[PDB]
This record gives sequence, structure tokens and C-alpha cells, in this order.
Amino acid sequence: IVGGYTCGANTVPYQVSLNSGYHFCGGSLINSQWVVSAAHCYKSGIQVRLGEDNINVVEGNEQFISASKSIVHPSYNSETYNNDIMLIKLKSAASLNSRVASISLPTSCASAGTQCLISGWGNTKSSGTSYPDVLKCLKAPILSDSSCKSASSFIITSNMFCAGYLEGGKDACQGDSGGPVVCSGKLQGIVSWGSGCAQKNKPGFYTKLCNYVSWIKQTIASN
Ligand SMILES: [Ca+2]
Repeated sequence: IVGGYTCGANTVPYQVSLNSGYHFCGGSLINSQWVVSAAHCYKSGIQVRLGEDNINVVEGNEQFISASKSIVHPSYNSETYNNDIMLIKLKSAASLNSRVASISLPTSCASAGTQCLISGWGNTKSSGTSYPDVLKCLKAPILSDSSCKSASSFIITSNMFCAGYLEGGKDACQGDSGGPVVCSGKLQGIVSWGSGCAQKNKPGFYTKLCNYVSWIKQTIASN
């Protein structure tokens, strides 16, 4: 997260880190046994780390649970990032408390102008690389589709929205992928991609979760 702020320990209790011997992506806890992340974050042997603040220090609110299933959307396109969504089943249920909690799925889509919270342990620099110890947060509005369509040579699919700041300096970045975009207490987005990070006229692009709710419920119910 570039241009964000330190969230505070466990203030985003649905935020998880996906770990393969190092943090590589975020995700969102949606019930005691299931995490939503990005399809482009898929790999074998993921360990889900819940209750994290400082990802480099054992502080005492962590639960580390192996993924038992990592399910990429069947229509994920790795070139366009269309349908950039993955469901992870935990090998055992997480123990839910104030610091480890699920986030609600949306009942409807959010409108342009809605303010959202984006979070993660991704790169905090727009030029070069710096990875934080603690969770970073960014308040960002959903933009109109014409501001994303004009804002990229790749035209935005109906399964994506963009959010953030056309002036530059405030955005998600590498290592934030798969993490949450929460608006009005509902999980509306998944950190998907962008052109660089926090560049002028190049907002962040997010998987539009409201389109996937029935798919998520069905996939969970069958697995
Ligand atoms: Ca920790």
C-alpha cells in the first residue's frame, strides 16, 4: 500500500496473509474455514496466516493454518485477469475472536464514489521497493467505469471495478494482491492489478465481488 497509514494491530481482523515461506499475497476471511483471495495468487502449499500485524514477529494473535483446497475460478484468464478470484479452504477451522473475524459478502454492488478500505503488507513505494512489517491501510473511493476505461489501454471487464486516486501517490501495490476492499462493512473487492503503483491517471483495479456471491456460496457448499 502506497500513501496509506498503519492500520493498528488487528484493526482489520478479516485480513489474512498468504505465506509460502514468505508473505506473497493477501486474502479475506469469509467464514471460519474459507478465505477469498485472487486467482493470480494461486500456488500449491499455501499457509494462511490469520491474526497478523507485524508479519515478521510472533506477537500472540496469529493462527497459522494450511490450505486444504485452493480453488481458482474456472474462467480465470491469466492474461486479462478476468475472474481474478480464488477460494481457499482451511485444513481446520480458525478460532474466531475480536482479532480473527470474518467479513460479510455484499448483498448488492457498491456505487461510484463509495469510500472503501484497502489493506495489505505490499510495497509502500511507487518507485523502488519497501515492504512493511505491519499492516497498512488506505481509504479509497470506487471510481466511475469511464475513469478506469480512460485510465487503461486494457478495457475494464464487467467483473472489475477501479478505485483510488487519479492524482497519484495512493494505491495498492505488489504484495497487496488478493487482499480486501471493504466498503460499508461488506467485502466488495479483491486487490487484482494496476499499471505500476500510485501513478498519475492509473488507478487500482479490483475483482468486483458482488458478481461472484452465488458462485462463492455454491463452491463452498460443494467442497
Ligand atoms: Ca506476527
